[PDB]
Amino acid sequence: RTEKIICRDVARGYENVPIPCVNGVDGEPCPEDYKYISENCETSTMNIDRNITHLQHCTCVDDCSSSNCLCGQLSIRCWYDKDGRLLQEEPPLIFECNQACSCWRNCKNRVVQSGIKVRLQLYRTAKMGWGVRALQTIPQGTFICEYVGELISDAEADVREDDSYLFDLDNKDGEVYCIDARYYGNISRFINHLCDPNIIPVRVFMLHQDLRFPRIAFFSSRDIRTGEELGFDYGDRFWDIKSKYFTCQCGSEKCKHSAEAIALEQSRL
Amino acid sequence: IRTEKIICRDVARGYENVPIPCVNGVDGEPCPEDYKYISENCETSTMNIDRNITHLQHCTCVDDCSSSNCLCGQLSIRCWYDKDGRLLQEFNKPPLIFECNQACSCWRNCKNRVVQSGIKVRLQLYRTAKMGWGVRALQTIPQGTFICEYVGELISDAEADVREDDSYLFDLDNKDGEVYCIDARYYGNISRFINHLCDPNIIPVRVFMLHQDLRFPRIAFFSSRDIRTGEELGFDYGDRFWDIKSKYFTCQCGSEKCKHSAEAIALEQSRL
Ligand SMILES: CCCC[C@H](NC(=O)c1[nH]c2c(c1C)C(=O)CC(C)(C)C2)C(=O)Nc1ccccc1
Ligand SMILES: CCCC[C@H](NC(=O)c1[nH]c2c(c1C)C(=O)CC(C)(C)C2)C(=O)Nc1ccccc1
Ligand SMILES: Nc1ncnc2c1ncn2[C@@H]1O[C@H](C[C@@H](N)CC[C@H](N)C(=O)O)[C@@H](O)[C@H]1O
Ligand SMILES: Nc1ncnc2c1ncn2[C@@H]1O[C@H](C[C@@H](N)CC[C@H](N)C(=O)O)[C@@H](O)[C@H]1O
Ligand SMILES: [Cl-]
Ligand SMILES: [Zn+2]
Ligand SMILES: [Zn+2]
Ligand SMILES: [Zn+2]
Ligand SMILES: [Zn+2]
Ligand SMILES: [Zn+2]
Ligand SMILES: [Zn+2]
Ligand SMILES: [Zn+2]
Ligand SMILES: [Zn+2]
Repeated sequence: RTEKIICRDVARGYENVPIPCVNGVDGEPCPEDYKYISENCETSTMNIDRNITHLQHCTCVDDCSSSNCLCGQLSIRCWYDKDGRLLQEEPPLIFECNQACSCWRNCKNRVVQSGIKVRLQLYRTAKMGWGVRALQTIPQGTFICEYVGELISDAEADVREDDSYLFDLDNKDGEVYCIDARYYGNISRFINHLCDPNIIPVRVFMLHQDLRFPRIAFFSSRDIRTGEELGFDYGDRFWDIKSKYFTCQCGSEKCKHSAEAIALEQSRL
Repeated sequence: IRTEKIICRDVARGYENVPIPCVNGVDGEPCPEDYKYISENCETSTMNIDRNITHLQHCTCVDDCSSSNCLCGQLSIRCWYDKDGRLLQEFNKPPLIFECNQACSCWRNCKNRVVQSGIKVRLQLYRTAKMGWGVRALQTIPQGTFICEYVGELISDAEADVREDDSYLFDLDNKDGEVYCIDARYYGNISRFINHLCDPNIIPVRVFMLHQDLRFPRIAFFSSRDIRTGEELGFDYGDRFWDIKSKYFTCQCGSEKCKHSAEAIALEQSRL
């Protein structure tokens, strides 16, 4: 079977680079049951707090590479190196520089807000439907893409029927919100769960600091080779609900969510 | 004899598509720093802008949106872009632009994306002889070319009334309901330095892009004629401004048909 290119760019030119779609597995057409958006949307009143005087911000006159940058000090247990790659030492939290900072738009603390830089491809997997893979080598710590979708309350997320694209922001101070990528989403909605994952989600603040709405940035957790499928750990909560409908097909020797692994965890408990 | 110094390589700190340098060959005034440069409008208290994606009118085009079937063009009061991104000649020199948005089926590089694609001409902030800072062209700018947006702090009409300095206050002129302003005094972009000319060469146009909350048009400047390198950019601030301000200073634009100079004022006062 010939792997045919079925969309030159599922993002319709909204990302820094195209994201083409191919299918060398079956006859499934390019997915169109959703609306591709490159930034989060709302379908009810969220009214994100963008008040420029609510932004914590730095006074740096350099490129924000010094530990004196307030925005880097606000970042929790993570930092960017000279090449824009994320290092880590309570989940991490990135405060990037913003429009209130004295610094320039190309300072060293602007990785996620500068967008996709790696070449990605939407492709048909053997067993998991559509997936996303790298078309280049990707060093550990590189920004990949943002989890983009429809902002909704936890109460709204609880009542939605198709929860296969629901990302819980897990707010700890205030009410809990979610990103639902079912009806509106970007390339991240197609990233599958892997028990041997190679990317990690990290909460980030950029042009607003409304604590209801951290934005979700995926970074590679190791060097990724050309052609490798991207995947992250969806988490135990996801599988505790979805394993009633399907079990994990990642096929890894490390797999923790197969029928066999679930049965073995139930006997271990 | 004073020669020209470059005193800032980019007043926008890299936030625009191109740098906007500041020069002064007239006096010792330093690079203006009594404001915060922002490349897009801000709020200091919420305006509750309607950003619900389902409220957007949007098109179904999969070409470049150059056909008469594009709903977004049909909304626009076809004004109006040509294949080069310029306003048409017979464009009404009021106009309203509905650009394509994130709900449209077209690509981000369609023909109805001019203002949202940002500054493309080369501009310079420079010290004028008699009007403080001004903005001039560093290149030929054909008629109808997008120049820049009037960017600042979105405020209510009531808030605009209580503010001390109104020299950077732009009224959005909502003929319908609630009235809002863009105040570029504390937060603004390069447009806050564009002076009044009685022979203007740019015009403001109301535009909608990522939202269609009709209370909050964004203000886009387009050239109204071919502009040559070195010409100062200017629009007609309007009589409402001058009816108030002419008691405190008169127009220094130097036009042969200046309407707001001491000479013109003296003529109008004697006619009455
Ligand atoms: C589909 C997206 C991934 C599945 C989805 N995952 C998450 O929501 C999620 N939230 C967080 C993480 C993760 C993986 C983190 O790693 C850390 C954090 C601070 C960023 C918070 C999830 O559980 N859906 C879910 C839950 C219940 C029912 C149905 C679907
Ligand atoms: C300083 C910014 C330009 C001066 C300022 N101009 C405007 O507000 C303004 N509003 C509109 C226009 C203009 C020129 C239009 O051409 C058409 C429109 C639909 C875009 C609406 C204005 O009068 N300030 C003012 C008035 C009185 C006191 C203090 C300040
Ligand atoms: N490890 C996995 N094992 C089995 N199915 C998976 C796995 N990871 C993701 N999926 C499938 O993909 C859905 C999650 C989606 N966000 C991922 C994109 C999805 N593959 C698609 O074609 O749209 C899940 O509900 C599953 O149907
Ligand atoms: N035609 C003009 N004649 C005299 N003063 C002007 C004229 N146009 C603009 N100004 C001055 O500039 C102010 C408007 C500002 N938005 C323009 C930038 C201003 N020149 C500055 O240096 O900051 C007015 O309140 C005047 O002080
Ligand atoms: Cl320059
Ligand atoms: Zn800094
Ligand atoms: Zn910075
Ligand atoms: Zn900063
Ligand atoms: Zn697995
Ligand atoms: Zn169209
Ligand atoms: Zn459109
Ligand atoms: Zn379009
Ligand atoms: Zn004049």
